[PDB]
Amino acid sequence: MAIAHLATEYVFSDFLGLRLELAVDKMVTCIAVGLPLLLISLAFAQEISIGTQISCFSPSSFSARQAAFVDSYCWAAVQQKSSLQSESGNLPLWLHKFFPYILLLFAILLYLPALFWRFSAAPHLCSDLKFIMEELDKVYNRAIKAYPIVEQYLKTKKNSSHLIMKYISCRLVTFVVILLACIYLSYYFSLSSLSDEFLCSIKSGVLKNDSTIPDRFQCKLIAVGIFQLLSLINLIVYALLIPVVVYTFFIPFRQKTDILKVYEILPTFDVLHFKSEGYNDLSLYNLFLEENISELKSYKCLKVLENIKSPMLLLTNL
Amino acid sequence: MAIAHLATEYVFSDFLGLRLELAVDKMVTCIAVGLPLLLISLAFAQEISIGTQISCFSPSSFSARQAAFVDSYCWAAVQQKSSLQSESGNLPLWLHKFFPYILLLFAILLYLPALFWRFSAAPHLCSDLKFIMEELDKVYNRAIKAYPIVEQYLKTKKNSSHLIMKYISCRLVTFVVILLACIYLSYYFSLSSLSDEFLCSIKSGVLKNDSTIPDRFQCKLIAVGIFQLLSLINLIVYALLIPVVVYTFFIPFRQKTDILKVYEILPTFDVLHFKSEGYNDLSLYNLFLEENISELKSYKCLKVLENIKSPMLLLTNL
Amino acid sequence: MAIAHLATEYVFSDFLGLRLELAVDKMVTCIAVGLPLLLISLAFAQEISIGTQISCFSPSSFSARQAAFVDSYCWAAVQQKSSLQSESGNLPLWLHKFFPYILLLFAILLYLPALFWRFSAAPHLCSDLKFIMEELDKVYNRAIKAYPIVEQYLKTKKNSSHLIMKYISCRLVTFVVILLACIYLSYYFSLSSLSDEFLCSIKSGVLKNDSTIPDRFQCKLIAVGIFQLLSLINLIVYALLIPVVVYTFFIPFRQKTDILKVYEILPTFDVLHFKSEGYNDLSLYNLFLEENISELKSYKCLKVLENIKSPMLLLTNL
Amino acid sequence: MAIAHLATEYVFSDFLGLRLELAVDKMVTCIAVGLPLLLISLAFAQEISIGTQISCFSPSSFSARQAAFVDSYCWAAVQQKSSLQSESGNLPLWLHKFFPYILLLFAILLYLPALFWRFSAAPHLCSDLKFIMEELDKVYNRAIKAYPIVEQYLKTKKNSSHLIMKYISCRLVTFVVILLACIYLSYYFSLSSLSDEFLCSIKSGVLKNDSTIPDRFQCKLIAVGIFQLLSLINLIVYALLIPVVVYTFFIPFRQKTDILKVYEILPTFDVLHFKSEGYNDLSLYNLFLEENISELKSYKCLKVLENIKSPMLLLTNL
Amino acid sequence: MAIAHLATEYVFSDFLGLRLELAVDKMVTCIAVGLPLLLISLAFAQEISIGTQISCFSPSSFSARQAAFVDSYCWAAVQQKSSLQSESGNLPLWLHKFFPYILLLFAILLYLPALFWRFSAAPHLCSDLKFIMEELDKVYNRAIKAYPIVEQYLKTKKNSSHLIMKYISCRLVTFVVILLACIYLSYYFSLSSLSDEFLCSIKSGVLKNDSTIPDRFQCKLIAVGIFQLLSLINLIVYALLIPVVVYTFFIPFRQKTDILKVYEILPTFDVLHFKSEGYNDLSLYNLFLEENISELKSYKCLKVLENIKSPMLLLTNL
Amino acid sequence: MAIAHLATEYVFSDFLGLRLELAVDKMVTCIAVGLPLLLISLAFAQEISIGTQISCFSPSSFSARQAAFVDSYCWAAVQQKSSLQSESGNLPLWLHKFFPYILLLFAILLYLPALFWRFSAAPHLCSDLKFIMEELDKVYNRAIKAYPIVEQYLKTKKNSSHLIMKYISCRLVTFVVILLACIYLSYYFSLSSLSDEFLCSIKSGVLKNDSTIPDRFQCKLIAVGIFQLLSLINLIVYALLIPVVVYTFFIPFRQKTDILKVYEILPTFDVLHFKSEGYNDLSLYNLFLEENISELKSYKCLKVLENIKSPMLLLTNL
Repeated sequence: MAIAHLATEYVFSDFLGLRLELAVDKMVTCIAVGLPLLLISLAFAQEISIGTQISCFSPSSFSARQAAFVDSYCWAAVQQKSSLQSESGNLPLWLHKFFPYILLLFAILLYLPALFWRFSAAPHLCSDLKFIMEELDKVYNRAIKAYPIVEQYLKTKKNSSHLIMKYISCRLVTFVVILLACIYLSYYFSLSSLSDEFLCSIKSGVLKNDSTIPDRFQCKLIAVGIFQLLSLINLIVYALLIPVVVYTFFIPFRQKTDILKVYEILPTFDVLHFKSEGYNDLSLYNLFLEENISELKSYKCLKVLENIKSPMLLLTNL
Repeated sequence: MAIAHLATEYVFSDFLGLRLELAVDKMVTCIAVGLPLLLISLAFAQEISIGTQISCFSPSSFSARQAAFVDSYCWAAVQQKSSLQSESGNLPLWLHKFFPYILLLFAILLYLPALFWRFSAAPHLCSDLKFIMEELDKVYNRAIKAYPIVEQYLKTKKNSSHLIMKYISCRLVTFVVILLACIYLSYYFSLSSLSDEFLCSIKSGVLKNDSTIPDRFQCKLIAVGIFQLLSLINLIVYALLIPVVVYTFFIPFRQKTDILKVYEILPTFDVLHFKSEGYNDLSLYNLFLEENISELKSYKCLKVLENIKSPMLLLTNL
Repeated sequence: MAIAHLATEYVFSDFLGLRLELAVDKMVTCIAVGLPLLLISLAFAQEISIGTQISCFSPSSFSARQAAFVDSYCWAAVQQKSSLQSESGNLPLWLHKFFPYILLLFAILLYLPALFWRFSAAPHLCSDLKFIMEELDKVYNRAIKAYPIVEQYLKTKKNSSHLIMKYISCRLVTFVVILLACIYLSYYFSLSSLSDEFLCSIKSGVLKNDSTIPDRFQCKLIAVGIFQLLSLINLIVYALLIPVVVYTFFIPFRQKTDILKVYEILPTFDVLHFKSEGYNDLSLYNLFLEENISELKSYKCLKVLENIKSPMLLLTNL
Repeated sequence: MAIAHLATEYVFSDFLGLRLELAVDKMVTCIAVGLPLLLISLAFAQEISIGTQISCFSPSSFSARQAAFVDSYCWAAVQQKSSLQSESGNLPLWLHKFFPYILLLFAILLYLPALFWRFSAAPHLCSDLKFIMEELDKVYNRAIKAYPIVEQYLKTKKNSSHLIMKYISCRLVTFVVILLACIYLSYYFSLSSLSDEFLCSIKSGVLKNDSTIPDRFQCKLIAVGIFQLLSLINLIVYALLIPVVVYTFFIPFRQKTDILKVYEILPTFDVLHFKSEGYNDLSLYNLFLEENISELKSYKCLKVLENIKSPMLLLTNL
Repeated sequence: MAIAHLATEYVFSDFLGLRLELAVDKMVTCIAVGLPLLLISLAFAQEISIGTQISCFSPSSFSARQAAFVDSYCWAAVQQKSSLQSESGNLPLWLHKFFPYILLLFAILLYLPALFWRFSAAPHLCSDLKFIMEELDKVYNRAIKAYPIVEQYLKTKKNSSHLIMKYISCRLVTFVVILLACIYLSYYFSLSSLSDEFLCSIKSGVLKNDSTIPDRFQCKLIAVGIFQLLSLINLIVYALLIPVVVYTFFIPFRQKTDILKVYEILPTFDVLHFKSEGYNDLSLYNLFLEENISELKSYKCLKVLENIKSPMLLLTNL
Repeated sequence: MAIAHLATEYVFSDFLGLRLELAVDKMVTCIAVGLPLLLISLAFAQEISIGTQISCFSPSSFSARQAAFVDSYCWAAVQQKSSLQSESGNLPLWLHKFFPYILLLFAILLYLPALFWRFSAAPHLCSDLKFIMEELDKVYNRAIKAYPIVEQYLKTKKNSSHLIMKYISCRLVTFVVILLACIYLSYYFSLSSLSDEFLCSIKSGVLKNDSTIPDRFQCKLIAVGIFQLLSLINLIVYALLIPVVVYTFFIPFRQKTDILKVYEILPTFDVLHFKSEGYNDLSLYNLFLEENISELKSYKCLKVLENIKSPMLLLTNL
């Protein structure tokens, strides 16, 4: 059932009016959090899962309940380091049982920069964006009429580094969580499929005395096959996310258009050579402004006017 | 249960006021994404699925749990390349277990151009469309009263190629995902039905020592019959999608009406011979404008007036 | 559970302010799509389904799992043309397993003309209807005050055939999907009930060697009884739909009232003898207008005034 | 679970601002459709259903799966006229398996007059009601100020018979569906309880050869006991509905108050002796108006004024 | 699960702006309908129900399916008067299986006066209440300024008996449904617990020939214990409802305050000695008015003014 | 699943603009009703419940169905006073099976004072509160401008005792329901854990004759362990509720601030020494007013002004 419902919520909706997240970063966030949550739900859903994550071959002499005991005992035994006879150590077997939680942990860890960003930065930036947009409308309205406060404020943001460091840390945490997940997933996929099989014994002391119980059961972790397939898919996507997040650091290269220069044409505007090669809060505003200025009617008119110029009658014809 | 609910959400709703997607392209997208999601849910739903995707004939000497072990072991074994004795190699058997995920992967891959289009193009175009529509209302209002800014802007769009390349790439990605899916589905349907049957052994070393376990179990993947039927249906539809997407490229042929010529009749309008045989952003606007201009009251009046003409009193009679 | 919920959504709601579909055609569409969706859900719902669609008599010597293997193997075998010993060929047995999907396919196929109509025609017609209604209110307001634009536009629609052909094709596709479904359902109901029983063997080569497995199992497709009952019900309804859709073609006979003649009484209106015996877009508008004009206050007053006449003081008394 | 949810939706809500259905007829409709839907859901709900609708005594020598085969085979056999040894013919056994669908069929058949009435009459009448109400407010406003259009229109409705025949047919269809359901339910309740027991054999030819299978199984349709109880309840209610629907025909006797006479007191009103002993559209309006006039402030004042009279200062004191 | 959800909908919500039901009568209705619905859902919910309503001790020689046949056969047998060997007649055994429906029947029967009251009285009274309230605001506004229409209207209501008889019958039906339910519940609780045990035989003729089947099974209706507890709880509550409904008849004693006398203080009001010891529609209005007048700002001011008096400056100070 | 959903509805929401309940009393109510509902749902939820509330050790010679009969028979037997051999009498065993209903009964009993308070007091008080608040705004507005009606009204409330007795009874009922629940819970927790084990026999007369059935089964009520833990938790909380409700009676001590004295500073206000050591309706208003006056802008200004004073220019500076 779930799969199509999962597509509606997780894929066709922003399940996570200003643009307080950059569309690429928001998509990166939405993809990065969304992919493991979807894959987790897809692994267990009955469209794939035959049943229990684990099963063991009991002796045929066992009652069905005795076999059920072996399965359930060994499920606990998988983590219990004493219990097992793994050919590759206990830790890979833990990782299989842990694996659905481990995907979720990485998903939540990636959500933490998003939740941190929402509280730490979004309303603070929202206050600035609203102020800046309204000053540009005054500049536009005063242009239609035919002091340098907002640019001197943003000049101070070119000196400032406080808010950009909030973004820098937010990006860095996101990158590291992905990178460690990629190495973990790489190891988890590198773990030989044979690890899905392991030997178990219920022969704790009371059962240990019983000669009728076999010295080992042999058992297979059916999900592990599915998990390895899922892990490779997630590794591919996250491996693509790594260079994208690296690109996010290239902020002055990301400042593709100096929209300020479109206003600079106005006599109500100033010589804002604001290519912030200084990695400062202005640079972060400039990227956010590049998206958020697109909201502005004044910007649209001026960009159109700039593009054609590339005026008083035309401005009045507006 | 689900089937009628599935029809409401997936078929009778846009589960994915300006028209920021072309109706055909949106329908193509909605069909292309919707069909596999529906077919996936239909395969597993209890109205079709007898039960587990897999079952094996144990010996009758096996306890029910021993048989359950064989089924679950072999489900993992299907991917485990060492385990099996397939008559056609391991890979077709992987594809059966993978198949419900593989449909979903193609569905999500087709959603990526849609999600890319929403972020990369829709608000950017929306800004242009709103500007252009409002300029046409000025042209209309100034006609009622009885400079060439928007046409000179759109003239620059006839020089521009940036936004059209966003559409070109969006279309191309969609086409390639379909095409590879069609070849995959063709192979998957071409795979002989006998592949649904495969031989399995639980005889890893501990069980390998046990002489009482048979050297093979024989097993059948019951979903594979349903999947082959579903695959053919999806292949037929997507094979119909391939020429439609090809037609989407024929943009100047898709520019069926020069709505600009309806405004060209006005003295407040200009000689816009704007058959963009140059594949440029203007051409993309022209298609989107052809749909979006239908919103305009002014367009409706002028088209009516043009159709009758095919005026000052009439314009005042409006 | 579902049945009463199904009644609320599918029967007591439009699960599919202008009237952009004709009430009869919309009801025809809603009935035609709704009936199979309801019947599908009713077949499987536990209020009717005993359990699995299929069961086989194993030997009593079989373990319960061995019997479960026979059922599940034979479910796949039903489509597998090699497997069976059907008394009436493989194809009828496919149709039983396919049958719930086949009803849904016809339902979706009938939805395609509806979805096509929504995109291809509804907003285009909506633009015309709004224009025409507003012109009639001007005619009414100008009557209260005491040029032929809309009638000359609609005169051109009497020349035009583009939009009517969209309706013609929409109706024709709907008719053909029903007709083929009726012939399919007729065959499916004509298929002798004995087809519900079929012989199966699990004796692929590994099992073929085993002498203990019987040469055949005998099996019954329990849903097939329910499906035949459902098929007859659906056939009856759709057989009633066939003449209704035929009647939809009789468009000039469907033009029961020349509402234009009610306006023709006005000196602000013209000699619209618009019985469109020419099957042209005007005729399609006339039917849609016949429903949609009922919205108009002016129409209501004029129809009342016409009916009484069957005036200046009365018009002022309004 | 469902029962209390069922009460909220089906009993405490109108699950089906003008009063476009008569309250009695709407209640009759809501009761008539609601009762079978509720009873169907109550029959199957686990608060009553032990399990499967059917069970058979296998031999104790049968495996549990062999017994499950007998149950499922015989469920299909119940409709299969060849299969059985019924003491009262095949048809009563069909009726038991069919019975939950048959209740639903009658429910939907009764919904058809409601759905027909909604489309065929409700908006047409709504247009008339709004017109008539607004004319009465003019009569009231013109009374406060201190031509016979609406009464001459309604006089023509006294000549007309078109809309009343829509109601007549709507009532007649509803009556006949109930009546046939009552006779069916009477027969179904009259069917002796022993019919719940029937003999079955799986001895189609392959099984027919097997001597170990018994010549008959004996089987009981557990729901049939519940269904007979439910059928009697539904029969009682519908038997009460029959005289109510008959009363609905007595339209001039249903015209309990000539509300027009309350307006007739006004000098802005006329001698409307409109006891429509002629069964004409006016009569149908009069009943609908009797409910719908209750909306009117003017009516309330005039009825109050009439009741006290049973005035200019008082009218001004309003 | 359900229990806390049941509390939210049934207990913490009005699951059934004027006060068109008296708060006590509405609470009586809500309690009376709500209690059985809650108790029904509580009986079956898995927090109480072990499983099936019925079970029988088969012979240990029976297969599990043979035992399942005995349970299911005997469930039908409970109503089948021929089948059983009850120590107290068949009818008590019917009542156990019927009992969950019987509670619901009483619940719906009590809802009928509520649904009848909603349609038969609530909008009719609503029209009167709105009129009366607005006349009192005129009296208040005309007091601030410093004919007897509404009191002469209500004087006629003191002559009238039509609407009070609607209430009288509504109350009487509610009382009788409760009373018969109480006697039924009293009998059902009085029925000795041993009735939960009953003897059954599957020995209809085919099974009757089989000597291996026992002459009786012994069976216990596990719900009957729960039902007897529930029945006593419901009996206690409804026994408390009986005197409350009796009190509802004491309408002139229920007319605790002559709110009219608070207005009688005004010179814009009259000598309304309206203790309606005549059981007439005025009396019913007086109770409804007593609640509904509490809405009025004017009433609040006058009651405050009366209470202090117990004025022109004060009225102006308002 | 439920637990986190339960937290959202029951813990993070008011599942039960004036403040018509005191925040402490509302929290007391919400806690008191909420705790048992949550604990009930937590007991049965599969995160805790192994399965059925009851199980018995059958002989190993019993078929699984025979064992299922023993469990289900004994579940009924627990209440049936004849059946058992309890070491501590029948009544403790009833209490275990009854216990989930008994918690709910206490929860609903505590809801009754809340539902009584909502109907009996909340709208009556709401009328008073709105009046009093608006009079204080007149006093404030008349202060800004620079008769004793509301204080003389509230003086009469100091004479009155009618509404306070509604609160007194509401509090008293709540206290008694808690107290009896605490004694019941104390007994239920005091009941020795061994009571969870009890002996049962199915040897009613038909089974009594059978020598193969054991003279006793031994059985354990698995929920009883969970219930005892839950009972102690609920007892602790309710034991804390007892002194809180006692404190609610200390109304003049609860009148922590004479907000009236803040207005008394005004020349538009009077010497309201309204420490209602007379337990009268004024006292109840004073507590409700203490919360509800916090709404008032005027109060906030005056309290601020009082706190600073602890003025005409300042009042104008407002």
